[PDB]
Amino acid sequence: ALNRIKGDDELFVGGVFGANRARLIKEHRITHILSVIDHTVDRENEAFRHVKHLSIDIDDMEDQDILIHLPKIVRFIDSGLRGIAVASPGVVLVHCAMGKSRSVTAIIAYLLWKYPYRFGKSDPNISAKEAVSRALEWVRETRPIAGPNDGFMRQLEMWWDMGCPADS
Repeated sequence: ALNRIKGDDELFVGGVFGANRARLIKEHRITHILSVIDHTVDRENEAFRHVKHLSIDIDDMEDQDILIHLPKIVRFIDSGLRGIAVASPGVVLVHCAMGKSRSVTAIIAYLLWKYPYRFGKSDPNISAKEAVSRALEWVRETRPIAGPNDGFMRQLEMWWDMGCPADS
């Protein structure tokens, strides 16, 4: 499945077999796909012909640098949701292979950047580890297999402690 993240955003997460299923793209009216994995959409299929696509080539390994990508990732998700000429808010799918580690890390980076007070921005003994954990448990409410690898978890803590700097 492609699961919808809890909250007010039309934001979805899943793995590669779901992200390739035209039927699911159409069911959820997905307009934007962020592949946190090397990926090419099938533009010969009407369901994908006009989707806005970004692919980042990264593996699901603890030594992979995903922090470097998080500003671009967050800007892609936010601009696809807000639709920025009249704005046309979109529906964003973030996927990887399993919908477990790479894509979930990207979603958590966006959630920490957009909703810092939800994840503790000032209980003053809020640690980065606790903020990231709360965002992971938020994702797990609709994507229970979610679980970034240990290196991605560390980098999400770096992201939080850097103040989630998504500006270009």
